[PDB]
Amino acid sequence: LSEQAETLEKLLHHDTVYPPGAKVLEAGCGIGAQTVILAKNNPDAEITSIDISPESLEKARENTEKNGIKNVKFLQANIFSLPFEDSSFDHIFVCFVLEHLQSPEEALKSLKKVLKPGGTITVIEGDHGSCYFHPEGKKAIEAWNCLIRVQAYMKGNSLVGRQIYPLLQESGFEKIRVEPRMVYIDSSKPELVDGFILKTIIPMVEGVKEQSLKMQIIKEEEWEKGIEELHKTAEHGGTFCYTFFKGWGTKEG
Amino acid sequence: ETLEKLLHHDTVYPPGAKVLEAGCGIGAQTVILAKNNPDAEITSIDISPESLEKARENTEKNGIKNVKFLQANIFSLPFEDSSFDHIFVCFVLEHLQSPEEALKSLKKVLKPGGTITVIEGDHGSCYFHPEGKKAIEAWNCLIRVQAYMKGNSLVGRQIYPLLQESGFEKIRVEPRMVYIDSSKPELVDGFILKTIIPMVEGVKEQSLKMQIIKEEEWEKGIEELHKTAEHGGTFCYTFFKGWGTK
Repeated sequence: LSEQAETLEKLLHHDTVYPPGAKVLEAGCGIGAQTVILAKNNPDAEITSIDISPESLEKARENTEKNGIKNVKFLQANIFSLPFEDSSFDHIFVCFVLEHLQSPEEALKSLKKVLKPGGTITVIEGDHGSCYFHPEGKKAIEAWNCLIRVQAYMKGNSLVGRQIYPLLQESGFEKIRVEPRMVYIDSSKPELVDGFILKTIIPMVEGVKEQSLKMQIIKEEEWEKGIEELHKTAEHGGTFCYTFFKGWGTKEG
Repeated sequence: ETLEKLLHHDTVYPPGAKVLEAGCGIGAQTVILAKNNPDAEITSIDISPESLEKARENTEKNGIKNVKFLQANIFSLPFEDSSFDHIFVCFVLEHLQSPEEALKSLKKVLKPGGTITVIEGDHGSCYFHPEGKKAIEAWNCLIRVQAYMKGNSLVGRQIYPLLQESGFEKIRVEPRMVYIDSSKPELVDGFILKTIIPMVEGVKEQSLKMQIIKEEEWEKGIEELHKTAEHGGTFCYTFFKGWGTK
């Protein structure tokens, strides 16, 4: 999972560099894939990483420890009711968090509380609705859509990326800017073909096979055909596209 | 504007370059190409004399002096082989059932070491917020109708393999995305309101005749498309730009 994070490093996180001595809050560190990258790009920042899962935090700590990181503090917490004092952070970093929520706006308003006036929030989310490829295998398309359907069933929204601007806008932030960060692949980019299609996309779809089979939204046969068709996009003649959205907002004072 | 700059800002050839614009149509891109390259010798072709007449009026209206409009067929060009320094293709492959062969044909009149530039949209890259089910259905009618007419509105994503199969070298393809939110009123109006919606409405008659959608559904879909251009709405469409060298 961490290797997949580095595959998109230059594209998504390279420009996320805060000034020296900045107190930053990572809204959802999970297993620490983003924690390691954020910390390495910001050795002079004081990072506080939170997650609702105790298990995950333990793994995140293991990850930062193995990577020699010394500027990160871990804490279990509910994003909707932070234990932190108001206006106690210089910046907030949100990456792949809103996709798992039902009330994203509320989470952003909650985070805004612990951010100081003049501080910024950075949001990075994917948008599964931006995924298209060639050849356009219909089974491959059906398999992919299972990921969207399962996430929705689990009360999340894999299509959140496209609405980060209005989410930030309704959250009360100012000087908002959102821009897409696209992953475009063809056979002349073997590193992305293997790193993104074969080691990120396909494994991610496979991750919901049994759940999809149980929800009975697809058959074991077409599912297998769908995986085979996805593989074709990583071969001669194939192309693949996926877009992420990155937004910035500033707390008004 | 931003679309003009997004797609054409980097297409600037050396002074005096002999450039062939494959299918100029009504001259919409001809004007941009000519203004960006005042010293180029532009030859703009199209299969239709009527389109060429409208293109001429367009360039004259803009005081352009370096464009010659010629009636020609991509599959049987009149030009000597290896006579152009560069070839420019924009929104042409989407209407061809055999784009690969069209590129091979064009390669013939291109000089060794010359380049071809291709720009095509990809209707399959289009998504928006709110995600109206009817808006999506109406948008898919555009894709379905063009496919029935033996074109391919999803050709953009294929520029790389098309250029590769046609024998070009030093190939490069990059996306040129149109991302819109309420903080970009110029794109909301110019792209969503004046480009997207009119294009969809352009296939209403054929869609109803093909019975792929009902009048009721259609009217509601147009209404939902308008929601993407209102407060809280966002819109995304991607174009693909490729370059190849003979």
